[PDB]
Amino acid sequence: MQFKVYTYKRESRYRLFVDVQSDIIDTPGRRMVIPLASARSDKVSRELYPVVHIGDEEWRMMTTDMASVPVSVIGEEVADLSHRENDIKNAINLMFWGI
Amino acid sequence: MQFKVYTYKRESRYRLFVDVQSDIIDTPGRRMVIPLASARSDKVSRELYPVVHIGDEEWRMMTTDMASVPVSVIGEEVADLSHRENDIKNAINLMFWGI
Ligand SMILES: [Cl-]
Ligand SMILES: [Cl-]
Ligand SMILES: [Cl-]
Ligand SMILES: [Cl-]
Repeated sequence: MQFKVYTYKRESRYRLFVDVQSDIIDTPGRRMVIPLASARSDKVSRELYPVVHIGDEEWRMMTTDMASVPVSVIGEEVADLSHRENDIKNAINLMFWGI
Repeated sequence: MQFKVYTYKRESRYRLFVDVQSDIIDTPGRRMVIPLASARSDKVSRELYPVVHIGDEEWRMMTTDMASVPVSVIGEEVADLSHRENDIKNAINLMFWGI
């Protein structure tokens, strides 16, 4: 579901992803997601890589590592980032349409 | 480069991808791309999966298989789809923001 955060059931580069696909766009067995990296370089653009807060820690939304995942790898839902829809939307639009 | 079509140097599900990343968005060593599938089911949405023409054949832009690729896998440039920027933009925006 769009803006919900999930763990990977199978080991990936990162440990969390946010679903960014529209809830009325149907891809049977898959969803478009952006991985979240532990925020641990400060000067990297916050416009393209928003900082979000999950499990009492900072994470960078790795916008340029966007990829589809099969539902078979989608594990527990850990959080909802719908309150950050404005920065998520700004980041996604910047990556394709910037300047 | 945005809207340019390339072959994969290493075997992938598909054989072509279109660069969809802005030319002023810098991801050292990588680019955001959408694979092209040989068009060979007709009733699949042309709004979400545009039909394009390369090497005298029809291809579907596999919008929901969007992923980053390392420059190391980017082979020969085979075509330019900049003339289809309107349908490509419509498809990408539909996948995130549809309804
Ligand atoms: Cl991490
Ligand atoms: Cl947050
Ligand atoms: Cl194919
Ligand atoms: Cl075309």
